[PDB]
Amino acid sequence: DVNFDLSTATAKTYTKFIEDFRATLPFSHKVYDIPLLYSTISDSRRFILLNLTSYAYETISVAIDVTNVYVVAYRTRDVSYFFKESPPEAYNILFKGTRKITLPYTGNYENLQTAAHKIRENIDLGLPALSSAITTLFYYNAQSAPSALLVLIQTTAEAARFKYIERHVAKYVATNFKPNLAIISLENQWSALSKQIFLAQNQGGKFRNPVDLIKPTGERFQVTNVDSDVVKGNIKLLLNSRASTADENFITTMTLLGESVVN
Repeated sequence: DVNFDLSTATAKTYTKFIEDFRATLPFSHKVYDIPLLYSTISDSRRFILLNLTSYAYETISVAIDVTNVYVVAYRTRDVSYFFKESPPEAYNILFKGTRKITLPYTGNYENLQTAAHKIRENIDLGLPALSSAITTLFYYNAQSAPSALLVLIQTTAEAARFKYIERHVAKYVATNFKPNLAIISLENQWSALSKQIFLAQNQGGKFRNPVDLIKPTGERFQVTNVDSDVVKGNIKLLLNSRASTADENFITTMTLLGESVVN
């Protein structure tokens, strides 16, 4: 579990939150000396909660998946709501007693994109913007609600995914500024680059499949090796998305404590 107070949010504090955040969830292995999540972790530990405090000294709880680190749902006051097609398993571990409401929307950006009729490029961002997120959820506004939590995903879930996103979000501690196409392409590419990062181990620093993303400047560039700025101290925890071997459903599901056969 991790806690972040917006009322006392600060650039240095934002850094501590992301470092503690990557340390909060387990680690399947170490890639380039950095944390990472296997295909799936323990369900009891898969769901972690974040205690966030609005600049109004109000406190809410956010539940996210340890692997991709995306908010499945969140709890406000005594009511917690989640999307569909995946988050419902939340009924099992997340909220236990508080009210429960799942919006007809699925835990997908396209579903929220249609309801909000907006794009991340047109959504405001910045520490203070987070106040709008925590603040809006307390005043759950059908239209903003979707855009409110989305800001939280970009400021909390995405911030932990990359230190680069954390830097741009941490730079704003009072004003509000809309994101940039750099995070958009970078967000989708991160997944392809992250799995390739594990591959970078046997490529000496090259990717078998080159990666095309967008530099924070606002232009599109091609990255094919660790020499790129993204692989530098910009990548902390990575998504292993490793489970193809899980096809045999044995190296997994057959872990059978039998290992350590002795006794």
